[PDB]
Amino acid sequence: VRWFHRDLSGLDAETLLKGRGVHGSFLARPSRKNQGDFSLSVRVGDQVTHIRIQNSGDFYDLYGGEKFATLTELVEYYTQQQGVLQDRDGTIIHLKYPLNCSDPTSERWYHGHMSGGQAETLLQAKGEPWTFLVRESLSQPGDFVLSVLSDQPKSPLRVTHIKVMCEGGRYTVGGLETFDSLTDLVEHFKKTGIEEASGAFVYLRQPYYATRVNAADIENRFWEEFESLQKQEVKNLHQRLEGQRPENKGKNRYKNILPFDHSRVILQGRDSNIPGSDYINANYIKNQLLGPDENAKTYIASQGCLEATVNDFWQMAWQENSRVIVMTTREVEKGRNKCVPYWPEVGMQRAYGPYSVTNCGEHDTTEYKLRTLQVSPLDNGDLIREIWHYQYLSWPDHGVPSEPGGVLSFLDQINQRQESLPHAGPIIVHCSAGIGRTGTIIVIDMLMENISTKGLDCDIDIQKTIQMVRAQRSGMVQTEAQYKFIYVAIAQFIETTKKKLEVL
Repeated sequence: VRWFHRDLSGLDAETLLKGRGVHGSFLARPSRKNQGDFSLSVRVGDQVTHIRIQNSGDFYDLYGGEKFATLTELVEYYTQQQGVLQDRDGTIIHLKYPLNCSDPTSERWYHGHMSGGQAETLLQAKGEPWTFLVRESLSQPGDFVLSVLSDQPKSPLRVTHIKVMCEGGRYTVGGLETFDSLTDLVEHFKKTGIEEASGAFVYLRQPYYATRVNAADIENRFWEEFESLQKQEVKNLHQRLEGQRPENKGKNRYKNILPFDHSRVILQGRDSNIPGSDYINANYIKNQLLGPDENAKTYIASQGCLEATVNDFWQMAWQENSRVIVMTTREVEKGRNKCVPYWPEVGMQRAYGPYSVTNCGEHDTTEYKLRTLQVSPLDNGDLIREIWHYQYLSWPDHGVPSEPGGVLSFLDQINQRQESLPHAGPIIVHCSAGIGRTGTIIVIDMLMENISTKGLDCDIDIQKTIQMVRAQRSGMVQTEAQYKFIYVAIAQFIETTKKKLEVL
């Protein structure tokens, strides 16, 4: 994903593509203060064309193309020539050579968001002289600061700071030498050593690394923290051949959004002699940051739900002994369909293949509805099993909820249900394509669990958790808005649990 450039104006791209790329060269870039917007900068001949890509929460949407799960998948699709990308006027565009850049966004020493105060605190606390760190300058954006721990008392150790100016593209701490990137500069001095404002000569021997991530509560007073995860979709580009059989064609709500082959749910009891018949657009998601000795809920993430897959859906639930179903969308929102129904109306009794499901009741909240379903295989109507349907109904068609309390109740309830049950299978979570809202919900739920199971003194790495689920299903958590949402929701959950009353 080295073709992804964080801070890069549209005009500055044409400049970069024209001075370092060739016909076919392309790079991806953000819009900056224009949420839900990304742009693809292709170099056609000697011109630089731009295609905006929108993402309101369910998937990346390209203008003059199709929908995808991740920018990396989008690129790969067109790069494989799998389709025809075109622009209003200048039709048929081609992608050939990524134009790479070095974004430190994921550097072990990059801490940007950090302030000089929490900088000196953290470095002196580790006490080892020559431990460096870089951060965003609050004084003047675009320019960062080199903060290193020296070996002179001032008692704790004196942390010397250094300014890194960004003279339009290139970088400079003040010397006559300039640098391509932030990493080029950091590597340079890491060996050279660097002279400070005084005469003093410091060394960048080791980057600062923390671990005690818990009372995140303070981060709640992201854009970068998000895109920092972006450069990582490379690792999770697993095979999805199975969802590509011409047969399963009508089993996919979105042509290019498919389940990974290693975690895809396999419909049991099927005719092996029918090409593609054990297929369903859905994956098993687990908290893989836990060991076998550890305990925790597990999930199945699925796409919306077609009239063609309604019965296949019910087979998944039955075979998995799944007792709880979570819907994160209304059947149709703002005009576009999101998920056909798969349940009879209150009191009614419909059959979906070798199964009978009856809607024994409906209960409402301002935010959502709960349908208490009863299901049993026709060939044995006395093997009745209880399945509770949770359908969230207040999510904004655009963006994310204003407050987290609504989704937290939803999740809390869902959890008590699962827990109260004797040997129940994984929880089924779905929406439209099954990657944004469902990704967001499953993560929020996993982070809610380790806090609940272990204490308030545990590790709460949101990023690592999000990167972990993305390994099991492409996309999981789409926009920066959900990213922040996970944070704000958890923080509220923390305070809640951390209530004053010492009932413990």
